[PDB]
Amino acid sequence: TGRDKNQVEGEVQVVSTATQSFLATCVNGVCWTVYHGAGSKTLAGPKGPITQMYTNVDQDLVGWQAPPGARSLTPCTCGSSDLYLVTRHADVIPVRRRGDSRGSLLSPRPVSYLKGSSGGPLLCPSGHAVGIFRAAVCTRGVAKAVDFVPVESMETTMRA
Ligand SMILES: C=C[C@@H]1C[C@]1(NC(=O)[C@@H]1C[C@@H]2CN1C(=O)[C@H](C1CCCC1)NC(=O)O[C@@H]1CCC[C@H]1CCCCCc1nc3ccccc3cc1O2)C(=O)NS(=O)(=O)C1CC1
Ligand SMILES: [Zn+2]
Repeated sequence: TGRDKNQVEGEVQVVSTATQSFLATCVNGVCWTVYHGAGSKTLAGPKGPITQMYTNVDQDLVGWQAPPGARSLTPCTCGSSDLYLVTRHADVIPVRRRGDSRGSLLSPRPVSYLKGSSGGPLLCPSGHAVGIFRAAVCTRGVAKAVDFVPVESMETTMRA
């Protein structure tokens, strides 16, 4: 009951910087984004200037803490090998699971086609999320496999 648009996904947000543009995902009431994108330099959001609360160059994980009361996604708890990757253009593609942090792409495409989609959260067909996109893997510019961080790893950083 009511009128609304773009109801396909509500846990995915879009953010653009002065020289780079990536996306962020709300997980466990905490917004997570890629660190190589923002980097040490801070970035102004919708509320205004903010300070990075979580940082990790080795894990390429960074984000901010949000207040409770907002819907959040959960880790995958159904052993779903097939996962869908969210792209900046709202595209959907099935990906086979070939490792905890590394997988294989069904359709081989150039890095440029999959460029500008960092932060795209991967959600299994059950509805739960497995992690977020981090870096693309290619031999001569063609991406055949993809690497992403699991949600469990993010929890370890938040605890510390
Ligand atoms: C195709 C899209 C990918 C998501 C994406 N990430 C990337 O492009 C990452 C960041 C760089 C190199 N890179 C890749 O994935 C490369 C590509 C091979 C040809 C072009 C580069 N492959 C690449 O390493 O492949 C290796 C092969 C084995 C697995 C994979 C491991 C790489 C992990 C390191 C990624 C990375 N992390 C950082 C953390 C902190 C500070 C700086 C970092 C810089 C990093 O790198 C991206 O779009 N990044 S972005 O900054 O433009 C953001 C705005 C969207
Ligand atoms: Zn699931």
